[PDB]
Amino acid sequence: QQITVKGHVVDATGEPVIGASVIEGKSTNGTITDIDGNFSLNVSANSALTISFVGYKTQTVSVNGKTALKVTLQELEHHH
Amino acid sequence: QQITVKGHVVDATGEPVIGASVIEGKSTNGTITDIDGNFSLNVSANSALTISFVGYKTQTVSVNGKTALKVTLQELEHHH
Amino acid sequence: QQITVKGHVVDATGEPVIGASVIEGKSTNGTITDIDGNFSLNVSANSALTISFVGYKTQTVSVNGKTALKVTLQELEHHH
Ligand code: NI
Repeated sequence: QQITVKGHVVDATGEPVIGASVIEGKSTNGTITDIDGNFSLNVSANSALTISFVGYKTQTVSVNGKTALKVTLQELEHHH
Repeated sequence: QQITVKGHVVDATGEPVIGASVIEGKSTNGTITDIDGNFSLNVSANSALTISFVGYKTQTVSVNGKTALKVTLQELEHHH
Repeated sequence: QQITVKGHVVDATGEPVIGASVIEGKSTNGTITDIDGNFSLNVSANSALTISFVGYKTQTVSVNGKTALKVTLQELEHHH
């Protein structure tokens, strides 16, 4: 009923994003990336992940039945 | 030439948002929500209100000739 | 192969924005506005400038072969 997605989150230069939130859709099922930018989450194969971290644009990525995902976060384009 | 709109502003859990700005369109006619999430503003019946508060997505809501309005603010999806 | 664009950056009231970033597209070719809101940048005539400054919405403006440009920045509509 789920698959286990193992993912890697980087910035545009390919450096790991450490501590990014990775949540299944808008549910309470979520995790954080580790010291290497890696996460593991059990999700529906047809779901989408929301990835966020301070200083970056939040992104929604479709799982598309993939057990391995790479997410490249882009920096925010404003500050206060 | 106006109506008086009495409104209630909440977050997604239904708790009042206290101190939110409620402005007629982009004009200088504005107020703030009280301790109970309530506001009163005199506006054109055909106008729209802009509702904002720190930490939430600004929203525009059509008055649609209504003298009683509920606004549900959603949290921002980034931070810095 | 380039033109020199001389530009003036203001807020909605017409006051200079001092220290705004002015970058050719998403490249490393960039400058900042001076004490009078003015910048000079050498760019492709067919390019676009990205103008940003704390507290304002980032804007992209086409050069359109113009050697003189005015940019009016609008304030951000949220804060944290
Ligand atoms: Ni922000």
